[PDB]
Amino acid sequence: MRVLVTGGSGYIGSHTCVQLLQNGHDVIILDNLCNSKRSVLPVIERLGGKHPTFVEGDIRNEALMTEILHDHAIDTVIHFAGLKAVGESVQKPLEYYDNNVNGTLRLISAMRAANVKNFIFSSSATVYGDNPKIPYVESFPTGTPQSPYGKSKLMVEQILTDLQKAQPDWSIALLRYFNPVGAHPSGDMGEDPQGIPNNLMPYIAQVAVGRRDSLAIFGNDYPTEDGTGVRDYIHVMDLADGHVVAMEKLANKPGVHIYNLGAGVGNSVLDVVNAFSKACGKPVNYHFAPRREGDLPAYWADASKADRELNWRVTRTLDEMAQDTWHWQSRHPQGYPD
Amino acid sequence: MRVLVTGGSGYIGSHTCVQLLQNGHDVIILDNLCNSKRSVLPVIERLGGKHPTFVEGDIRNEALMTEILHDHAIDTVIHFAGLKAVGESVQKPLEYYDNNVNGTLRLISAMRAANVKNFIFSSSATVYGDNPKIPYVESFPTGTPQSPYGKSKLMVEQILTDLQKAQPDWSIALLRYFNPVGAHPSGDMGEDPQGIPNNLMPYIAQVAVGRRDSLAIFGNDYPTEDGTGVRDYIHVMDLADGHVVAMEKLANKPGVHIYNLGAGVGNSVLDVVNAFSKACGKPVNYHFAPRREGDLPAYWADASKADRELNWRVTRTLDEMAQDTWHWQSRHPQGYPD
Ligand SMILES: NC(=O)c1ccc[n+]([C@@H]2O[C@H](COP(=O)([O-])OP(=O)(O)OC[C@H]3O[C@@H](n4cnc5c(N)ncnc54)[C@H](O)[C@@H]3O)[C@@H](O)[C@H]2O)c1
Ligand SMILES: NC(=O)c1ccc[n+]([C@@H]2O[C@H](COP(=O)([O-])OP(=O)(O)OC[C@H]3O[C@@H](n4cnc5c(N)ncnc54)[C@H](O)[C@@H]3O)[C@@H](O)[C@H]2O)c1
Ligand SMILES: O=c1ccn([C@@H]2O[C@H](COP(=O)(O)OP(=O)(O)O[C@H]3O[C@H](CO)[C@@H](O)[C@H](O)[C@H]3O)[C@@H](O)[C@H]2O)c(=O)[nH]1
Ligand SMILES: O=c1ccn([C@@H]2O[C@H](COP(=O)(O)OP(=O)(O)O[C@H]3O[C@H](CO)[C@@H](O)[C@H](O)[C@H]3O)[C@@H](O)[C@H]2O)c(=O)[nH]1
Ligand code: NA
Ligand code: NA
Ligand code: NA
Ligand code: NA
Repeated sequence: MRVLVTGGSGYIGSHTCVQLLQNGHDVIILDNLCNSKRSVLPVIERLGGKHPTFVEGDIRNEALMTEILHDHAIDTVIHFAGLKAVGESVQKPLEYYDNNVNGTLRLISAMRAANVKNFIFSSSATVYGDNPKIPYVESFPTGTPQSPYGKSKLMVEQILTDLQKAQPDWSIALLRYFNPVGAHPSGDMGEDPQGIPNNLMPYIAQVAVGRRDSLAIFGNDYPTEDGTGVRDYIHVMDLADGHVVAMEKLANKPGVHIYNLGAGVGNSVLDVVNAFSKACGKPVNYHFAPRREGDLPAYWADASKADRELNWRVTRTLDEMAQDTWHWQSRHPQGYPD
Repeated sequence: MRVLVTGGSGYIGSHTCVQLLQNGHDVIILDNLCNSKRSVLPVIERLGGKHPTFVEGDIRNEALMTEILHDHAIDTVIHFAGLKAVGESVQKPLEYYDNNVNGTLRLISAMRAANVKNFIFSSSATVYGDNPKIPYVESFPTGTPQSPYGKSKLMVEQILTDLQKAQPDWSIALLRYFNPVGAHPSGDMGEDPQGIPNNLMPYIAQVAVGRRDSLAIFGNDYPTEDGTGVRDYIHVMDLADGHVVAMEKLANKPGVHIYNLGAGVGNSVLDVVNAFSKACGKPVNYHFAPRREGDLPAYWADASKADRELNWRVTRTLDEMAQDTWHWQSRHPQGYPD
């Protein structure tokens, strides 16, 4: 199929593009480069074994989106583009609602214009809000996210749902991601955050590579087995694969197809640290700090639906997530070149 | 004060502009004329007794908004502009989210740019969602509106709230309107819907003026005293006054000030019909029809907070709402001239 991958040069998109090309699809990447570098492009093609077309531009540019869509005869759109720094979203809400809410709106408006009706959206478990019932299941009603980032994702799912209702021939997948980690097994592609990483895995990796002193473990008094926060970590390669399958199986299948994408099991902060210490061959330095504002104690996905419906399930393990991350971090300490 | 009134030439905005000018404020109206006519301008000035500046343009045009804001040294913004046809919103969701959500976002983004930090938003009781507890009170958590229109209003309240949190010097009023009806006592200004009116009052008025056959009463089996739907009708002049007071008292008062604007009492469909039959001097023709999709049986506002805090309460009665509407309808059967 002909697919437009917005945010295609970012973390999850890059890996998804590789898997897409491996499957022989024709890939067009659209990215504004606010959080990625052109240097990843050659890696995508090399690892993907096929050339992906790249377009530098913004999802907020409806006219350009429409043109791309038509120019490349796109059949389906995978939308990863947007802003995702939780804390920053609290400090700069407008930028979040603009890039995520208006950004998606401009893109689907362009799709309508170009007669494109297959869409895949990067959603998040954050949409469940403060749900005491865990694991989270697609049948649960959504809750109220506590950050502008979380809210923006829920708002987009609602807009997409209403759109599908009004244009019933559309096929829209709402893919609720849990906690993406890991890197391509080659060690030549991975997450390349700029500045202080907000997520656990990259933070740990930077401590291990010798850039940072100690990992601050936010809270050790949660009601969990070890007192640290529990999450559902999912290898970016499994996530990528899920996207290819969802795209292939849902294209032209009318409806709003919601699926949680996670491993279906929880791991604590210590579990992650331990796996990384093991991967890197040295104990990762860490200390206990106060709870981070807005953090829930524990949650993970119920991924039965995706298994059942798409025959998709994770295959990489926690150790692999850690190992692949270290291999990338270690082979490319400065990330992608400028 | 210097105030920009978006949607200023529409129903509620026109009446609010008249009251604002009467109070000696400097008014700049911004409207795209998608649902109003330039012909109202002269009426505003005449009844307001002062000239309001008019700018034809769209809230979605951030660059233009910023310019206006600066050019006119605006101190506060009253935002009435947007789309409000409930049923149409279901059929055309994107236009609703674009005009309302992105539309407001562009406007407050322009405000940030121009250093304007006092805002008044036209919200709605729809934000309470399906709340069994009536009357509705500002302290109730919001629910989930069932139309793209309702959702768009709730989304904007959330974006505004987050913005205020990030820029704490802002004063933002979330004015939750109930069911606006009535017309300026002069009979020379009022609601001028194009095509089939969606609301009860104008529909009744058109039946009475001889344009329509019979009023279809949507449902007669609700759990209400007479079986018909119950709402909180509020005279547009009282609404207008509430806006002037809110603007005057809340300007430069940091916070998100939420107030329900209603009469605090409920009236059934039959109650309204009866009042109009009385006003127009002939029995209004009507029949019973099935319930209209998405309609709640009964709700009204708890307006104690606005009374307490702003010393504001309604003063016009149901009969006046009916009479003023008939006077306008009757004096200007073709509405505002082309
Ligand atoms: N990584 C996670 O932990 C996490 C979990 C839940 C959801 N998500 C979502 O998945 C998507 C991918 O996340 P990621 O980790 O790959 O992040 P990322 O930052 O690596 O990828 C986002 C890409 O979007 C591009 N972009 C941003 N705004 C744009 C705009 N307006 N126009 C065009 N391009 C734009 C960026 O330059 C970047 O390459 C995002 O929507 C994110 O919110 C990720
Ligand atoms: N009338 C009601 O029953 C009701 C109840 C709840 C909330 N509201 C809200 O109050 C506000 C005023 O409603 P109203 O009855 O006066 O409606 P209205 O249609 O008479 O007024 C809206 C005005 O906005 C202008 N407009 C629309 N989109 C615009 C855009 N993108 N840029 C610039 N101008 C634009 C229209 O041309 C119109 O003059 C709206 O936000 C509406 O949703 C009204
Ligand atoms: O330096 C750090 C970073 C994280 N943590 C803890 O590690 C866990 C994971 O934190 P983090 O990696 O920041 O991810 P989450 O806060 O769970 O959020 C991720 O996963 C969500 C869905 O589960 C998405 O909404 C977000 O976009 C994505 O950042 C939590 O218990 C954190 O308290 C630490 O203790 N120290
Ligand atoms: O032809 C008609 C029109 C209305 N009704 C009934 O009259 C009542 C009022 O209906 P309507 O005038 O359409 O207003 P609402 O549906 O209550 O909605 C108005 O008030 C809401 C807040 O209370 C706002 O969200 C909306 O923008 C605004 O249109 C309801 O019981 C309707 O079923 C009829 O029976 N026949
Ligand atoms: Na802040
Ligand atoms: Na670098
Ligand atoms: Na429809
Ligand atoms: Na007319």
